[PDB]
Amino acid sequence: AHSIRVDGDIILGGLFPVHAKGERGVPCGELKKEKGIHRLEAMLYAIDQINKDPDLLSNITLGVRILDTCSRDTYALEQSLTFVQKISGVIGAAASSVSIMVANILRLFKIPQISYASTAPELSDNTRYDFFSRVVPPDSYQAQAMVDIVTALGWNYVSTLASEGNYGESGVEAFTQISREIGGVSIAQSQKIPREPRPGEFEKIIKRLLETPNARAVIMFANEDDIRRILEAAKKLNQSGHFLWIGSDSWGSKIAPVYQQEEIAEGAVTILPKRASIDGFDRYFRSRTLANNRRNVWFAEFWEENFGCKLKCTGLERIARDSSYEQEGKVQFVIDAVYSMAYALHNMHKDLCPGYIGLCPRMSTIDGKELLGYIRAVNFNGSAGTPVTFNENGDAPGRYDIFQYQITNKSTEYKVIGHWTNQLHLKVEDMQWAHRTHPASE
Amino acid sequence: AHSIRVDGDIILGGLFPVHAKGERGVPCGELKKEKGIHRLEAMLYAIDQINKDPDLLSNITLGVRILDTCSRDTYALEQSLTFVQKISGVIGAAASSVSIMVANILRLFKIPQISYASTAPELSDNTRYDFFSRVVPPDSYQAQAMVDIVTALGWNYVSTLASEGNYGESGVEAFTQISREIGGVSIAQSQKIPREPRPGEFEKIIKRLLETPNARAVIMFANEDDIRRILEAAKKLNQSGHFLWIGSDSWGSKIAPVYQQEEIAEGAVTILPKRASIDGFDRYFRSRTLANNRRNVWFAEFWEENFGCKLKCTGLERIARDSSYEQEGKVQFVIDAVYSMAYALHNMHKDLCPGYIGLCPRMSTIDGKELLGYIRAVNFNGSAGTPVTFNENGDAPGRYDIFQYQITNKSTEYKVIGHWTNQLHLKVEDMQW
Ligand SMILES: *[C@@H]1O[C@H](CO)[C@@H](O)[C@H](O)[C@H]1NC(C)=O
Ligand SMILES: *[C@@H]1O[C@H](CO)[C@@H](O)[C@H](O)[C@H]1NC(C)=O
Ligand SMILES: N[C@@H](CCP(=O)(O)O)C(=O)O
Ligand SMILES: N[C@@H](CCP(=O)(O)O)C(=O)O
Repeated sequence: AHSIRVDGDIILGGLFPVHAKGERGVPCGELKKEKGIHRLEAMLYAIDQINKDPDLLSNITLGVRILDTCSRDTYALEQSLTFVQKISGVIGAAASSVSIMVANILRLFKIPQISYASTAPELSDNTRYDFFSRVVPPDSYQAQAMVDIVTALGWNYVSTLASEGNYGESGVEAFTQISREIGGVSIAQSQKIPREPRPGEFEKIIKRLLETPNARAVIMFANEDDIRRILEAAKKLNQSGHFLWIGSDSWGSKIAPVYQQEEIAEGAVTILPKRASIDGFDRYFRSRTLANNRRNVWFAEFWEENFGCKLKCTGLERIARDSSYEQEGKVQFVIDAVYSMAYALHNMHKDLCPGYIGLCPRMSTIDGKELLGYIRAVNFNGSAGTPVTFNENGDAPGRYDIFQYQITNKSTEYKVIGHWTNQLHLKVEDMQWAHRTHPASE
Repeated sequence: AHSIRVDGDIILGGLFPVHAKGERGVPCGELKKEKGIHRLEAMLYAIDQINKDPDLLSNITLGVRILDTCSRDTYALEQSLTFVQKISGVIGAAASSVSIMVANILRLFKIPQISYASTAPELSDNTRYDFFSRVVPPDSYQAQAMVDIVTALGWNYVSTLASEGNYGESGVEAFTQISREIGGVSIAQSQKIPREPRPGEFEKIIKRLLETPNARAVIMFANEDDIRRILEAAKKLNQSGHFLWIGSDSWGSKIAPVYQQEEIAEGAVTILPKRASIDGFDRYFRSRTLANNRRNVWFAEFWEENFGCKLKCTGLERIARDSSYEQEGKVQFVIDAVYSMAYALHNMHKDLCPGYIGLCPRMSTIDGKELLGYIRAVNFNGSAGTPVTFNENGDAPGRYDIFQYQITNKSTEYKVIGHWTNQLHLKVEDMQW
């Protein structure tokens, strides 16, 4: 079976992009190490810590039903059909278009949903997505953050690039609407990366962006696989230093789009929601091996991809020791999403079963509308010490960290250059730039 | 029951916007006479004709299951779940955003879909919507036709108006893409009508269009209810001779957006896919009464809306005789969608059942992938006499009729001023201002 299934008292659903979308038609392709495995194992980590915890859900064990989405909303729709036939809540998904398609069918069967990565403004709708919630802020605030950064840098002439789907198109739309409403920020052109990219499509996009030579700055709402190929095409056409990249949360502080393409990505300003690196997950993930992690059905494929061998592999390899490892940026949000579900179940248990230590007969079948009420009313400190809470729409506060990709001597890092919390707090003095030429006649 | 269920050998699904979307938290609202009932009854008419026909599907009766979409895609998704868990094929829907959501769930259970009104270019994609087909052409040709009409009339400065959803936004996007490449057409502003509009919204939209008074021409990709309220606000602010209206297929030759607002809609150039009025349906629909049409569950509500009475109503009222009636513009496409399904089942019957006059043991279960091939390869003269065919993508050819709303003395009509078949053919001599 191509699924992770662990039995418990209350079973929680899981949607993760373990594999990236295949090239042209093919549903599933290459494995996602950071975006897939790191986040998937973070849910398993959280559940293990909750079941261990004597205070949170005493004498109660959470179940597991993790399914692969293959970076496709169409593929995730038929996978989400297995949730409805027992599943009490769903953690996920990653991409907004994927979360939207699943939320359309979960609301009819009244199953609460908490996402860890989906940021599309449409998901804030309390009528169309009444059972949807998220521990990440909507793109309404991220677009405003990117407007402020562009204003501070004085780049009044910008181009926009987006991946086909809700996140890319409506994220850029949010940036465009703010530009038209207030300020002197003007948009040169809006390009869209197709969902099924043709051979040589990425080379054509770069050439299309060169049709406005004055527009050096590019606002980018694209997935990590698209960013890598955009930067690859920019290197292929010798456009080093020309484009000034502005990346959203899908870019973040990720190693995937910049791997082996460090020089072309220099000086790129990136956005990511307020998060911290969790030491607890790092200790757990490093201890995971081929021998002890049979629970993860995709871990064998991960082993082959992480160390670069065929199952050639000794089995005595260790993560972070034999290969490069850094915790994925949204690992915190996966853990905080599971805890938000757990605390809500704990709070519902206190009202329905006031005496019994464990699952009582009154809490035999979990009501979807009732559980959702406890999710929205929950208030606790997360896995990083940061408070986790939901508003009237079921969204997280608009809090962001701003990074810049910098190269010094030989080392590369995403240096924290500022943060956006209701208003901008950018340090221009700490920003570094690469050396440049395209003449204009307009 | 809130649906029409007629049992047969092969059951066909139907999705029709009987009611419009509600105002507040309400899902279903006002009953649409033309867009809803006329088209719904056209499917029932088509099925009645096929069952009567001794040549097409001999000794085989087609069943039907028609559901209400209530103009909402989220409501239509709930209804479309009753088709799955037997349905061999689904006919519908009208709106593109509705058809898209339905096509997402039908492909998983391999149920072929033929639409009569949905024109969004996204639906042409063979990877995303592999089981979707349509007897109407995509908006990519309709947007090009609009650019040609705008260029020929000498309207270099234009404004765009779109209803929230796949049809409005992608229809305007396609227009903008062609206008961005060409030099003869330039866009002043792009307005978007909200899906859930607040009070006083339509008057604000008109005021925003008046911010650029040189842009008199307005290209509209809006639904029946949205066009009406746009024209209502324009009449309210006395903007009669100022605006020049360009209407898409959702405007067409319909009377619903222009009812009691004839003066404001004068000289409006509208487009519609090539169609003809069918005499066979008109004879059928005029004979439909409260007494004989118990089949249609919404017909009692339609009767109150059509004649303006309460069940006040005598029952002796007659359609066309007592109330103003004209066949809806897309009635042909509904009928041709059913015949496309019928001929495909007829051609599959010939290959699977050698010489049987009826269902053979091999025709026990209808394979969706196999039926899809017979739908795409179908070739027949339709209900209007015009040929019905599908291409590699599953689309009809980009053939359109161009109309203009003209007023003479007291009479009002949508006069044919030209047609678009890959190239523009506009008759300037038949236009009035
Ligand atoms: C936990 O639950 C089990 C089974 O219901 C029961 O036997 C046990 O006594 C419980 N333990 C505690 C500490 O309440
Ligand atoms: C129609 O089908 C029925 C039942 O299978 C059969 O009895 C009858 O002979 C058929 N009619 C003709 C004209 O073949
Ligand atoms: N907000 C993004 C997901 C961020 P990721 O690429 O998973 O790191 C989306 O909704 O598509
Ligand atoms: N082409 C339109 C439908 C036209 P109608 O308003 O049903 O007459 C759409 O795709 O939404």
